[PDB]
Amino acid sequence: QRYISIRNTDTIWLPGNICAYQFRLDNGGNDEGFGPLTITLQLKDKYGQTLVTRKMETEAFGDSNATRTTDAFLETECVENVATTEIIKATEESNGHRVSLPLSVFDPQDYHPLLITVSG
Amino acid sequence: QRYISIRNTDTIWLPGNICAYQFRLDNGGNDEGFGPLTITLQLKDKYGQTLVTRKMETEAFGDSNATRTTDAFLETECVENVATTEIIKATEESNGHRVSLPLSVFDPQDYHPLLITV
Ligand SMILES: [Cl-]
Ligand code: NA
Repeated sequence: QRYISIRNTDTIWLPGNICAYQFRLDNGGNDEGFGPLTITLQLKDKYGQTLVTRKMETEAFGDSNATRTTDAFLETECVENVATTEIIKATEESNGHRVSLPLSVFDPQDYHPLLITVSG
Repeated sequence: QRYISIRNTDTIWLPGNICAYQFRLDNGGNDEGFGPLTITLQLKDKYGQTLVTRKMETEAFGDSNATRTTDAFLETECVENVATTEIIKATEESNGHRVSLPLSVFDPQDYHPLLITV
């Protein structure tokens, strides 16, 4: 139906040994938007073993052009060698109502990208 | 000055063992665009050692609201152990001249992201 590209854009080290993984969600400029989302992710090590399962909440976005993206944060104890995350469930707050969101909507970054630096 | 965010968005395996590294460039929504760019990249292993040095060319962009971003591809013999790339030079085709582009303009993705599956 609708489109959400999703990728991890940063990792923030917080007090209390918490790591906050920042995800940017983007509707690609299709300005058919989304209500508040609830996303459940399995955090996995490099071997593919499940570490923890956590939920992530997003604001409503995408019904306009300068609201095409929104940022969400996933919190867990930073003591985990997290390498990948798998979206296993998603919920949309629309109409003040609980509605299930099809996982096919997501366009995840399922590839290790080249890191880019700039010379001095 | 001007702004270009840049990140690697996919790797495409081609016949003849060629790899196409896809880059997304974004001028952040400014009304000042860029002529065709020629970008020189050091492809490096994970240890930071330079493997090969290659050039990447882009279309002109940032000059209309539907060209705020552009996608470029770097084709090379799909070279084993590339982990990172470093921008060491950039040249802009502007007004009949090849002009040097200050590297400070670039806002690179200098971060290893979590992989996401569904
Ligand atoms: Cl044209
Ligand atoms: Na440690």
